[PDB]
Amino acid sequence: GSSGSSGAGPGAEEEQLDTAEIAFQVKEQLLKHNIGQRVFGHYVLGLSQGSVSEILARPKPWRKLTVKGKEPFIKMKQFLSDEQNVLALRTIQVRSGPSSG
Repeated sequence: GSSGSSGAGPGAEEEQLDTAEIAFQVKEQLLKHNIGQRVFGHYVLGLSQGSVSEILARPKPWRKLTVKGKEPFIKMKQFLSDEQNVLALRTIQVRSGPSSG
């Protein structure tokens, strides 16, 4: 691999997103700071634990998913557009319950 990229132009489209890559990269970033899928799916996604866990297990084709299928993946790929998103999630993994008073 290794090629390059040169083409500036930020934008606010919905586009096609590699769901298996988002799924992968999320698991990586959670592991990067040892975070759990529930807190990620509860905050970032707004789904149940069991819901995002399926999406992380079985990241069906972007073309297969509905808007209500793409909803999490949009939020996830946006999360992965900036590392501060995971850094802020580390706090929540403390504040998931009584990590002391």
